[PDB]
Amino acid sequence: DPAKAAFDSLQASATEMIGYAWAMVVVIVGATIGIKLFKKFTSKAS
Amino acid sequence: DPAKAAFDSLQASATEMIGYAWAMVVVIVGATIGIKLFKKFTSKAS
Amino acid sequence: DPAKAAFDSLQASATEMIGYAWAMVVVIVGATIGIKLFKKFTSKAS
Amino acid sequence: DPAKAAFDSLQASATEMIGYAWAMVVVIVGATIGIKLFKKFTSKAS
Amino acid sequence: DPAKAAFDSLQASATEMIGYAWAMVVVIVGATIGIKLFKKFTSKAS
Amino acid sequence: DPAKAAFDSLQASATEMIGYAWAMVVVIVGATIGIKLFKKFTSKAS
Amino acid sequence: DPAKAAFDSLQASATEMIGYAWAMVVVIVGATIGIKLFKKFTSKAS
Amino acid sequence: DPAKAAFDSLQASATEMIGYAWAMVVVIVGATIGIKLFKKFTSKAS
Amino acid sequence: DPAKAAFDSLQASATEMIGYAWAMVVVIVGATIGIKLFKKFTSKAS
Amino acid sequence: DPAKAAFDSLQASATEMIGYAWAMVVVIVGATIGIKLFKKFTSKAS
Amino acid sequence: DPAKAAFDSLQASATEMIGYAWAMVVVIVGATIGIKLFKKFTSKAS
Amino acid sequence: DPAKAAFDSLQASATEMIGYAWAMVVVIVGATIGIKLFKKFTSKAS
Amino acid sequence: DPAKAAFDSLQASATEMIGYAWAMVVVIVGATIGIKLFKKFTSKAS
Amino acid sequence: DPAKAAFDSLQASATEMIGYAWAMVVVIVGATIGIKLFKKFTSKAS
Amino acid sequence: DPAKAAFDSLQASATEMIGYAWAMVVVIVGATIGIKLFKKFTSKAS
Repeated sequence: DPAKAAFDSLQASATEMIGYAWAMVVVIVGATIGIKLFKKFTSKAS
Repeated sequence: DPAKAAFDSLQASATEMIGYAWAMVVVIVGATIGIKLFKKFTSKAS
Repeated sequence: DPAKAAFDSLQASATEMIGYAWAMVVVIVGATIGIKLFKKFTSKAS
Repeated sequence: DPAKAAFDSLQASATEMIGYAWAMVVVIVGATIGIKLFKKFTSKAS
Repeated sequence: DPAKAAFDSLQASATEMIGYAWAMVVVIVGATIGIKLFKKFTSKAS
Repeated sequence: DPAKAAFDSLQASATEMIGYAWAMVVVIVGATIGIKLFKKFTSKAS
Repeated sequence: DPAKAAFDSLQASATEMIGYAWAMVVVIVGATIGIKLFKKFTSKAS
Repeated sequence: DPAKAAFDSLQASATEMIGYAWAMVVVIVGATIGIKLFKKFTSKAS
Repeated sequence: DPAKAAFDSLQASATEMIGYAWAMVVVIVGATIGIKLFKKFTSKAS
Repeated sequence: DPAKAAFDSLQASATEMIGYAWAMVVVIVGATIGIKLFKKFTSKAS
Repeated sequence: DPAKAAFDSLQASATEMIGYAWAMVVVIVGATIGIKLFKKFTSKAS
Repeated sequence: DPAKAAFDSLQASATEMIGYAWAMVVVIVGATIGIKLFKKFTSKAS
Repeated sequence: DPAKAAFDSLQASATEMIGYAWAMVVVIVGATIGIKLFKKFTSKAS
Repeated sequence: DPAKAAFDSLQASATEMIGYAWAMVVVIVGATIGIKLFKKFTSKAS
Repeated sequence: DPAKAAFDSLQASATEMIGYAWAMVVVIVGATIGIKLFKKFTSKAS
């Protein structure tokens, strides 16, 4: 069955991209939250 | 009746593909919603 | 009348095929609408 | 009538999904409002 | 006139399906608007 | 002239069918537009 | 002219729905503004 | 020339329908913009 | 040559119809684009 | 060339609508900014 | 070769229309972006 | 029977072409879906 | 063999037309994509 | 077998075009995401 | 190969537009951030 194999391959490609997307999100969000806390704690400290 | 058998076969093939489609959708949607909640809760928490 | 009998048989065959077609349509459309609602409600819920 | 039965089934499936969506919404919103009040009352108390 | 009768029947079938479609729309839209208001009022209340 | 009469009859039959077609179109289009506006205004109102 | 009548009916249906939409908007907006002022004046008063 | 007359009639019918379409658009758009401004000014005023 | 004359006449008739077709297109397209811009600018303005 | 004339007319219609849109924007924005400054200066003055 | 000449003419007509299309786009987009910036800067300024 | 052999050969040729068609489809669809997901996940990630 | 020569000539004519078709496609598609990107980047930039 | 060779060639051409498409996508998406992050980080930084 | 050349040209056009878009963004963002800092520092200074 040609269809069975095809869908398997598609689903594997998708799984890989999702992997790459998670990596990126973690970097960008890391920095957004980083800057937010730096602004907040500096104010409270002083 | 040749037609009866033919339609049966077609309907079985279709049933199988629908199976494969559901698998894929669950993966892709899983990740979309995953990233959305991660962005949202991280913000509220901080 | 040979013609009368012939048309009757043709009309019966057609009636049967229409039956098989309805079965198939209900399956395919079932899945199309299924996936559409799953995508829509998941988004609104989150 | 094939159509009557078909629409009934579709409408039942939809009713079930709506059920699942309400469950999810209640969890997510529960937490959003939870965190908001915790932040607010802690501040006023101190 | 065979045509007159035929068109009458078609138009009756269509009228019935439109009936079933209205039922479905009312359910789906009911839930979409329901969730939207629940999200909105909960926020304003808190 | 046999032809003159024949064409007259054909043209009358056609005129009648066009009549029946207009009736049907008005029903189907009525519902399509109906549902579209219901979806649109409900959203804006809420 | 079948078209003239058809458009008239469509335009009447639309006019009615707009009526129902205005009713809903007035209720929802009434409450949103109500809560906003209650929050604001209570604070200033105390 | 049969064609000349025919095209003239078609073009007149089209001109009339365009007339009816403009009437409808003005009503629907009138209400959409109406509701949008009511929501916006009420908020700013309060 | 009978053929030469015949083709000339055909080609003239065609040229005339193309003329009538251009007139119609300009009217219909005029209105389609008209309504599209009215919808678009009204939204942006408000 | 039928096309040249057609595009000219379309472009003139568009130019006119843009004119009407600018008029509206100036009114709405005038009021939004008006209310904003009234709220701001009254507070600072008192 | 009749074909060579024909394609040349078609390609020239197309080139001219593309010219007219660019003119229109520049006008419409000019205004869309114009209104967007006016709304944005007025807000920031005040 | 010359006919029996002939139909067998035709049916074999067809079976082979279907094979080649499946190969091509899998490549083209692979890329279409690939690009679609790349566009979608990149947006959500950022 | 008269047939051999004939097919050769036909195949040459076809090859030439395909050449002219490619030229045209490149112009039309050039403009379609051009306008699409102009609309997209102008929006993002502003 | 003429068909076998033909399909092979088609599939090779397609493979090459897909190559060129990927190149273009990477450029366009590169810039879209670039501008988005520049807008976002500049705001948070200031 | 006509396709190879075509894609090259498209990709060059795109590269140029991206250039123009970056220029615009730098101007608009320059001013937005400019005004924001002027408002902020003036307040803190006084």
